[PDB]
This record gives sequence, C-alpha cells and structure tokens, in this order.
Amino acid sequence: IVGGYTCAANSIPYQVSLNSGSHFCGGSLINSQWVVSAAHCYKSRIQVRLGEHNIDVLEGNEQFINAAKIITHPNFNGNTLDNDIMLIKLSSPATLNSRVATVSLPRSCAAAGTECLISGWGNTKSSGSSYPSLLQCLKAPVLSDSSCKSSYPGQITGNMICVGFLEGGKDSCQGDSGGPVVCNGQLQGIVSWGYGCAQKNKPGVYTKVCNYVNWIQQTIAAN
Ligand SMILES: [Ca+2]
Ligand code: NA
Repeated sequence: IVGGYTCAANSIPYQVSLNSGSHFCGGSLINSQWVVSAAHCYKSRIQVRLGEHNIDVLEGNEQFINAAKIITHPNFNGNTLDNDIMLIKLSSPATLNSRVATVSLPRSCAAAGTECLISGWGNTKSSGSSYPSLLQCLKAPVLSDSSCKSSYPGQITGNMICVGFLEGGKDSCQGDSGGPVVCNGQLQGIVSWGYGCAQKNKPGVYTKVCNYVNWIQQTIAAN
C-alpha cells in the first residue's frame, strides 16, 4: 500500500496473509472455513495466516492454517485478469475472535464515491521497493466506471472496478494482490492489477466482488 498508514493492530480482523515460505498475497476471511483472494495469487500449497499485524513477529493472535482446497474462478483469464477471484478452504475452521473475524459479502454493488478501506503487506514505495512488517491501510473511494474506463481504454470488463485517486500517490501495490477492499462492512473489491502503482490517472483495479456472490455461495455449498 503506497500513501497509506499503518493499521491499528488487528483492526482489520478479516485480512489474511497468504504464505508459501514468505508473504506473497492477501486474502479476506468470509466464512470460518473460507478465504477469498485473487486467482492470479494461485499456488498449489498455501498457508493462510490469520490474526497477523506484524508478519515478521509472533505477537500471540496468529492462527496458521494450511489450505485444504484452492479453487480458481472457472472463467479466470490469466492474461487480462478477468474474473480474478479464487476461494481457499482452510484445513480446519478459523476460531473467530476480536482479532480474527469474517467480512460480509455485498448486499449490492458499491456506488461511486463510497468510502472503502484497502489493506495489505505490499510495497509502500512508489519509487523503489520497501515491504512492511506491519499491515498497511488506505482509505479510498470507489471510482465511477466512466473514470475507470477513461484511465484504461478497452481494458475494464464488467468484473472490474477502480478504487483510489486519479491524482496519484495513494494505491495498492505489489504484494497487496488478493487482499480486501471493504466498504460499509462489505467486501466489494479484491486487489487485482494496475499500471504500476500510485501513478497519475492509473488508479488501482479490483475484482468486482458483487458479481460473484452466486459463485461464492455455490462453491461453499459444493465443497
Ligand atoms: Ca505476527
Ligand atoms: Na493497485
């Protein structure tokens, strides 16, 4: 996250870190047994790390739970990143407490200008790279579909939304992918792509989660 701030410890209790020897993507706890993330974060083995703030220190709220099932959206396009969503079933249920909690799937798609919270352990520098120990946060609004399409002519599908700032300076970046965009207590976005990060008129692009409530409930019921 570039241009953000360090989250209060455990104040984003649905944020997970996906770990394969080190942190490589974010995700969101949506059920005691299920995490949603980006299909481009797919690996055949993933350890889900819940209750993190410092991913480099055991602070005593962590639960490390291996993935038992990893299911990418059947229409995920690895090139365009259309349908950039996957579900991870945990090998045992996460215990839900104040530090580890689910986030609601959306009632409706978010209106333009809805304030959201984006989080992750991705790069914090727009010039060079620095990877944080501590979970970073960013307040950012949903952008209109017109603004999103003007930033990326011909590249925005119906499954994509832009969230952030056209002026630059404030965006998700490398290592945030798969993580949450939460607006009024509902998961509206998954960190997906952008043209670099925090550049002028290149806002972050996010998987439009409100398109996938049917697919998620189906997948949970089937597995
Ligand atoms: Ca930790
Ligand atoms: Na981004």
